[PDB]
Amino acid sequence: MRIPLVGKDSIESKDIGFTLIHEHLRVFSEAVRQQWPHLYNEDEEFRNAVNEVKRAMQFGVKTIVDPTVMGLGRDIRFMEKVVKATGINLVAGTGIYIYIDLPFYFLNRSIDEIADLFIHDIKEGIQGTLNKAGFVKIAADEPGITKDVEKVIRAAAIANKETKVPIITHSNAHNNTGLEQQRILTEEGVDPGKILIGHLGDTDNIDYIKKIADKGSFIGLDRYGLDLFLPVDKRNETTLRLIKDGYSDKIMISHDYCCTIDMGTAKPEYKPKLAPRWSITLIFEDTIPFLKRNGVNEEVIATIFKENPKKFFS
Amino acid sequence: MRIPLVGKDSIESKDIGFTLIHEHLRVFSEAVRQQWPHLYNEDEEFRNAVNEVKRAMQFGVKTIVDPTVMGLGRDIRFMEKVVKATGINLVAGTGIYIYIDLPFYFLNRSIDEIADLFIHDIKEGIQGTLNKAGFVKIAADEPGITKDVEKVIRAAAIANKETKVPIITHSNAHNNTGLEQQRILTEEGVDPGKILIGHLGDTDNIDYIKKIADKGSFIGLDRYGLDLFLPVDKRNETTLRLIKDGYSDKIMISHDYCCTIDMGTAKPEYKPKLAPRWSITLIFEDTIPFLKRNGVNEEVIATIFKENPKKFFS
Ligand SMILES: [Co+2]
Ligand SMILES: [Co+2]
Ligand SMILES: [Fe+2]
Ligand SMILES: [Fe+2]
Repeated sequence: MRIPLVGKDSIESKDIGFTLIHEHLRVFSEAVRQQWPHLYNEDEEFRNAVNEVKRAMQFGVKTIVDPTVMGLGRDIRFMEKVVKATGINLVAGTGIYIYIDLPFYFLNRSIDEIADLFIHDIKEGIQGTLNKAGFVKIAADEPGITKDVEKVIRAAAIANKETKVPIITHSNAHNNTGLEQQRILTEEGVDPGKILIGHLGDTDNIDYIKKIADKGSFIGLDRYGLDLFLPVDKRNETTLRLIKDGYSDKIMISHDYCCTIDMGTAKPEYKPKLAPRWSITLIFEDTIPFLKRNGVNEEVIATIFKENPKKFFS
Repeated sequence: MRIPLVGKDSIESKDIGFTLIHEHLRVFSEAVRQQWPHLYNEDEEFRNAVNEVKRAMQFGVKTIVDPTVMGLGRDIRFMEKVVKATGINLVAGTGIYIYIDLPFYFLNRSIDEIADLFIHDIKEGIQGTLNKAGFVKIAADEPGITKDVEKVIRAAAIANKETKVPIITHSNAHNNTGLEQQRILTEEGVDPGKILIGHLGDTDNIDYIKKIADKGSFIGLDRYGLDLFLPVDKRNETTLRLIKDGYSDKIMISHDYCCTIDMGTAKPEYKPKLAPRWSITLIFEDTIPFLKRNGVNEEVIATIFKENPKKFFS
């Protein structure tokens, strides 16, 4: 059809339905898990992911896009288990997630070599399976656009032009990395409407967010629940403002929730402090009702969670 | 019963025999191999490692110390397959190999949690097996002693003090990282004679190397064949000079040979220029005969390849 799904036949974009554009079933450092498996519990990770997905589906979620890639512990076999146990539409991706340098493997390897890896996942399949990647994920954070971060961005552009799959990014909302990602990608021939600039919800700087949307890319208000980056009420005020200003056409919303994450920051005794209400269904429990209370109609909600994702994968 | 071996009973350190203190059976980036297995061929890797180790045993090598740790693709099960096919004494280690930052797993984690990881490998076993680590490996390079790099160094100190296993390091011969590693470790209470400061053979700056040995640590003239860091003839000159100046009892010699390495820098095309005669037996073909034809007696060669490793692990 058009959009590949983990453990299912691919579907036309018209069948995506209500979508969460940025959620993680599970995240871990590949090297750590590989060297110290005693630190992880496969059964527990599985129960948590299955339980989260089931609750999301009870609110009407039909598709989840999971941008777990190299550097975040992408595991296509774990994903297909969750799919088999829930019946969710799951879009997996390919890409590379780094802030500074690439793994030593890429020393003296061209940008084309890197792009070949993405294209392989898109055309052949992921990690020895026939499950194909439906988008490319790239990142940049506090260190900005370093040389290697820039190789990865250009590689994504190459993969997009060859395969037409969209691009999701991770960025730091406070240092201009999002704007730079969009610039570099679009200068390399990527259609701006095929890019989602991520974690823009981490800021309340409306002008910066409009600046990116105005250049034709989707804007990721995609960390709902992560108060440490920005409280739910601040995000809500920003989201409502953008909607009132007529930016529904570019807004995408999600939680960036990790049904499991191995970071030292994601410890249970830090949850009440940094992400008390953080879950894969927080937007149903708070954000969406807040928007409706403030005069946002059902057409707008549908545009954000249905039409936008559809255009993005079309 | 003192030095753990992979796939064998532990040995007394006095039984170690002729030893190669720094060689790799296989090296790769965990994240890359995990996300793109299509890039690797395990049969070739296994065949290459077995062939190299067998040729090494033909030259009288009894023991090989393999500092492949997190970040370099340590794989204890691959290692025991190689032992079963060769009968070599193989010492595995634990530790972390980074130049700049630690994997995100380590955000908000203490130096002690890191040490616990090393201590787990040494006392419990590696990757779910009963094969135990016989030393701790750490690294620092061009980027220098970063915060994360230092945290790892200090973790290694804790592990040494708890388990008594020696410490092997990777350093950059031109930026003082070696001397820094030695300083931080000794300050933390690590016996200098329990430290092998690695890759010092990459420079002909005899003064720098001597300073480190004078501080009481072993010096790694351990990259024989890697001409891109320093040609074999210049290495041999430094080695011979250090021996004549009476540093035999602090010198350790090796190849740092990777029977298989995944990085593009060390791939077939560049080998003829960067490392034309680089293998696990180069020192028997070139280095040792050079030393012996230049007034180095058999007692000195035994001190370097038998006595020094014995002390290091005592
Ligand atoms: Co992100
Ligand atoms: Co090294
Ligand atoms: Fe994410
Ligand atoms: Fe090495």
